[PDB]
Amino acid sequence: DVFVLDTSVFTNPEIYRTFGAMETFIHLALNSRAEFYMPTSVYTEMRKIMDLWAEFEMVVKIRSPRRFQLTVPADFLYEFIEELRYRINKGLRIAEEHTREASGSEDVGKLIARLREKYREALRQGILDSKEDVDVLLLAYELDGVLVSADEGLRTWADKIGIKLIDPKNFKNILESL
Amino acid sequence: VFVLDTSVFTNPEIYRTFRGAMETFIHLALNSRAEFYMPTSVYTEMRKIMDVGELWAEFEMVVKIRSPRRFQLTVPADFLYEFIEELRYRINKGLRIAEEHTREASGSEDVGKLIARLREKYREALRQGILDSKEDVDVLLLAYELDGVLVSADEGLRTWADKIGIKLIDPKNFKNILESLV
Amino acid sequence: DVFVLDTSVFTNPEIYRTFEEDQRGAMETFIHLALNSRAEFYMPTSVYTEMRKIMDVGELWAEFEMVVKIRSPRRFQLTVPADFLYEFIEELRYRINKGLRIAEEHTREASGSEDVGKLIARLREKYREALRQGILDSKEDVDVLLLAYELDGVLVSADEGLRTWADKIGIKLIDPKNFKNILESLV
Amino acid sequence: DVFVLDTSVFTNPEIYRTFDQRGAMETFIHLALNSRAEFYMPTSVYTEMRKIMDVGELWAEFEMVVKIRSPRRFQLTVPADFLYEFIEELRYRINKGLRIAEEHTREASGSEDVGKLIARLREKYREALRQGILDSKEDVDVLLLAYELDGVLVSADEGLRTWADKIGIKLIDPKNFKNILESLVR
Amino acid sequence: DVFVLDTSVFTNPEIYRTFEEDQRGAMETFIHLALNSRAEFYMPTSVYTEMRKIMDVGELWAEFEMVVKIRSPRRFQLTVPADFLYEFIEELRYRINKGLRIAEEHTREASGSEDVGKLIARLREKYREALRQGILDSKEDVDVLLLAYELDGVLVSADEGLRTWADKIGIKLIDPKNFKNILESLVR
Amino acid sequence: DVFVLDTSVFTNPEIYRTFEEDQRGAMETFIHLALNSRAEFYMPTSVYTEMRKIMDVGELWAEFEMVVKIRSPRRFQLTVPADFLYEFIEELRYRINKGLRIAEEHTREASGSEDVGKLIARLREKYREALRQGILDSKEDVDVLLLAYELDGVLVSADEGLRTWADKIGIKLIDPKNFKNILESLV
Amino acid sequence: MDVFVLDTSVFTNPEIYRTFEEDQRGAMETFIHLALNSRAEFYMPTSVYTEMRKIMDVGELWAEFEMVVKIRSPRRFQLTVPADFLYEFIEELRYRINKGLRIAEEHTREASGSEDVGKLIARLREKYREALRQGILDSKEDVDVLLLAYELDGVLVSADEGLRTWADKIGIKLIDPKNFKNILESLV
RNA sequence: AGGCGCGUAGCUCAGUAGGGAGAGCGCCGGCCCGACACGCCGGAGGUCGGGGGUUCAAGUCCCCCCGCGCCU
Repeated sequence: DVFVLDTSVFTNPEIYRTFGAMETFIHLALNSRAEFYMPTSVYTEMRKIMDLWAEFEMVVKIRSPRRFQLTVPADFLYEFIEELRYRINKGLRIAEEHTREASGSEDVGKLIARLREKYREALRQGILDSKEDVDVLLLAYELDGVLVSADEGLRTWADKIGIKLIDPKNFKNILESL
Repeated sequence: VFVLDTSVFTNPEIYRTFRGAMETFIHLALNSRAEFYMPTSVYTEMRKIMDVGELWAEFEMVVKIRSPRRFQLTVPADFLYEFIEELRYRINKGLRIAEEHTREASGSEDVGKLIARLREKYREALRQGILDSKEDVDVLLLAYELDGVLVSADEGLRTWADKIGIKLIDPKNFKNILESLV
Repeated sequence: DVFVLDTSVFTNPEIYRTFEEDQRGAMETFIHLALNSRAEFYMPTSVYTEMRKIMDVGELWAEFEMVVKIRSPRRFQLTVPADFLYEFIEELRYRINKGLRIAEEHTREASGSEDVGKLIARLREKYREALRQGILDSKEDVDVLLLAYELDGVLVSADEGLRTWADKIGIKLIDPKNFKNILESLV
Repeated sequence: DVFVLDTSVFTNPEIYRTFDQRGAMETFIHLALNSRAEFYMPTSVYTEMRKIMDVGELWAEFEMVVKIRSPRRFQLTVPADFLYEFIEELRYRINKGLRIAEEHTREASGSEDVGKLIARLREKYREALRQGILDSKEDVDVLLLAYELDGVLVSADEGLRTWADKIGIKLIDPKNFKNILESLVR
Repeated sequence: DVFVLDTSVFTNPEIYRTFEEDQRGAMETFIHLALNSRAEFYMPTSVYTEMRKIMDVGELWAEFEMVVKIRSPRRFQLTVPADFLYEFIEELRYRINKGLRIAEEHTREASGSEDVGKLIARLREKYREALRQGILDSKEDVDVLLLAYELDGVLVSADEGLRTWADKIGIKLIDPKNFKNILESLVR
Repeated sequence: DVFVLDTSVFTNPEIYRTFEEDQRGAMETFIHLALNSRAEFYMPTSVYTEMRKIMDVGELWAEFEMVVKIRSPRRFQLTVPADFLYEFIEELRYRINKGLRIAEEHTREASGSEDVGKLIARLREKYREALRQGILDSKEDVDVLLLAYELDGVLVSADEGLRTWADKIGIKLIDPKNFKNILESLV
Repeated sequence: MDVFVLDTSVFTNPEIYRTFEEDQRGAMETFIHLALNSRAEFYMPTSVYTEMRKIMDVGELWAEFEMVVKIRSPRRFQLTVPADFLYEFIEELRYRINKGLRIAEEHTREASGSEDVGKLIARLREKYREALRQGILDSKEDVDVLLLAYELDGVLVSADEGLRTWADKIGIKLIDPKNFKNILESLV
């Protein structure tokens, strides 16, 4: 199986505990005859995030999204655009509440982190956040492989697009059982 | 095959370019030997944001209110990637704007101005230059499926239609365009 | 253009109040304005039989069968998107659960209640509201939907479930209340 | 050999008898890993299968042999007569259910008993509205995933069987699936 | 605009009764109202030949050939759904079994009966009812069905088999008792 | 290679006599020949149901499903020539008239003669030979025809009516007495 | 609106031109008046027209026959016929050829014993011609009539049993040649 | 998700090579008795739940569908 693993399954506390952890993963991921194939943009974003790397690049092939030959359903974009309005409005309401709180009391160093967390939770959790996730979705919908990841939005979009999903907390056990 | 939108009739500028603008548009389209297709969502939004009266029963005989049939359409993945990148950039910009507004609100005693400024910044950073309403996506899909001209006024809709591959038009000359083809 | 008619176009009180003022005269004015306007009007045979079994206009059915082309949707050469069936079943399961729950509440209320005909009427009305409003309730609505789909015509209906599920397919929809005015202008 | 699976394969008592649910999962996996077949259960069916029963740590090994994915309904189509027949029979049942509710309420009027009669009404309503026809969207997912893959539908749900037959889906006897996997492995 | 005519339009005791009195003259007024409506009236050649074999009016055929376009369906360029033939065969099996049952009961009744000629007549009537009423029986029916299907025309017949299978196949049906009034309103 | 199987392949004495003996080893050896053939055998669901009604082995049906694929012919996407229906209806009319003649002859011979018990059996034989021998006589046969037509597969059946009406469609036919030897070398 | 594709048998076969004014020549002139007034569109293929001018002959009447009846080839390069049509044609031709051979054998054997070949030659000619060329397409003229009626979707007017029979198998509108006079008369 | 059992007179139930539509209990006409009671007889007492097949013959055997329940 061509497992299309994203960065959420490679660099994350839950991902690392379930599967530093790169060596313990590659102990059996390169085995079991499963040709993992990660996106190239996902690899670049992971490298920008955090990081033997040349050996980890010798198992999962960093391929291109190949969006030229790929097409997306119209409903798959309508459902994204419908949730985008709700997420943006929730973020705007959170910002308005933060401004109202700052009007009365003044704590910049405590309000800035809270506002950043609220924005990142209400506008980047539960939906496709970046282009590095759309690339993974397109690669999975093109290679017809597994879509091991941990993002709720990525999983709920891959399920709505027809991609196959395998439990991230079970990816290590699945790879070790094949 | 002109895929109309709400901007072509809700905007006072486009209406004045032509209850009178609707009648003139109906009379022009009913004799221009042309097809007009307005999505059901966009038409519902326009009818809930307009009260033209006595012309909704004549625009139905000129325009064709129908859904873009998203079940059969297939948007290119390149447009999705471009929209995702633009949305991520706009989300980062909106978060930065919200942080700046929160920082600036410390020294201000009138929330009625800071909140309004934040709302204006958000409605132009996260809802301009990209598709924002489901009606816009419906218009784009209806134009792409029927291979028509996405007559509208929003810049984000025009940019998305150009990226997808749908031929665009100019609302300024839209009345002139329908006048020549009549 | 092609107008796919329905039973609600001739049976709904408001629809035959915009169509003249009497239900019999409504269909006669429909014949008057549909023999004109140079348009094509279609109704499924099942819908036609149900509508003819609801009301009886007599000798006007002869003039009615002319302009309205009564025929089956030709479902063998027709197809429906799978997402449509998915969404219909998803809504239907919820409405079935709602109907079962309201039946339970009505039974528990009638346990101690004295008057029973009133509660039986309440159960009937609430059940037909919770299970036959908002979706495709009969295969007559399905026939109207499919005839509109294959003809690329405008589904003329006052039923809200029919209009909703025609929109979710991609069928052109008209506003039933003013349909006489889309008809009067065409002539 | 592509085998689209349902909840009923591991939810029905007789089907895992012809295989304990925990042991049945393991024997099915044993026979499915080396069957050289392609087992495809839908994602919504998988979610409801997780919700009805929980098996300890066997989901991890379940997930790779039994591929889990959505039917991809945007590229699939269903015959018009299929929906026509479904909604005709659906109307029929809905009516039957209304009559059952009327019967139970009118006989509950002079009975004073509700604790057993509510259960009887539940059973009659479920029998008259959800047995022999497609009820959940999970059934539709199994149907369409077998239709797209030209799949063998393995299910103990008689409604799923009789409505997959109307589509053209290769149907199988769920009581023979284990001894089918036997011969397939051999 | 396109009406496909069966034999019942001019031979059934009721349809010609609506048009006029008696089989003759009814077809005459039908012609009067048919060359006046601009519609395209059609009937298959087999149906025409068998109808002429049933009713043998004289010179009326001369002006009848002008209006009704006698024409066999182009069955080579026509197709019928698989489910249509499936349903036809499935129902016909039941009808054949019913006819066999009727035959057995009539044989057993005649085993102890004296007026065997009238028993034979009743067996004839019951067999004809059980095997040919409510279903397409002759190739005339199939020819009418295909002629209406290919032309996208309006089938006019008082045969319940014709109507109930034209409905299954997708042909615009019409009430044969109102078709004279339809001709009048098409003229006017 | 695709073979669309009938009921006669494993129920009619001649074919299952070529396919070994006892009719229970027949299916066993058939499946055998089918396993190492890569020949994609098929059977319609209705024919399989009638098979299970007529014959019942037990645990051989366990391995019957692995080689033979049972599914409906997908009649919604299939079409049949109009001339086929025309010919079928005309021949069926002839056979119905012959059956009525047989009935009205046996009634007359019951009028005068005796022993109606064997007379009924003779009437049954003559009627079922006049109406069902040499023509399509069940929807199972129609399903076999349609599944062979859609798949462009080989129709294996000793029914003379099935072969005769499959030839008129364009279905690759085969001698049912040679299917075993066909299967032997196809390995 | 209505187009008739004429044949040679229309004005050559005794009965058909006897429906018009008598004699093969006056019937032509009366048909000319009736067809000119009808405002229809009559046609006949070129080969059939040549066989007309050869088998029959009039002077200064074809100068008027050229106008109403439009003589042209059926334009056969843009036309097709069903495969089953040719299949049935050659199937029937095989039987006719075998029967003609048997007739020839029987007449040779009759001439063997009876030395009266003078009338036997005529009898054999009549039987052979009836055996292979009666009631079937037997000349490219008939094929041209068929194809000109098929391309125009017109009314085939002919007294030939074979031409009508084989036009019925392809979907050509047919008429009774013995009232075709009155098809035109009431049409005017 | 399915499984089993039973629908037979007014009630409760037997019946099977597939060769009868019954028993007990009811109701009436008889009958000892003034007459009802008891006994003693008989008559009335059928969609064998429905449809489809097979048979010479079906409540019986096969298929499907309803109802009643028990169901785990």
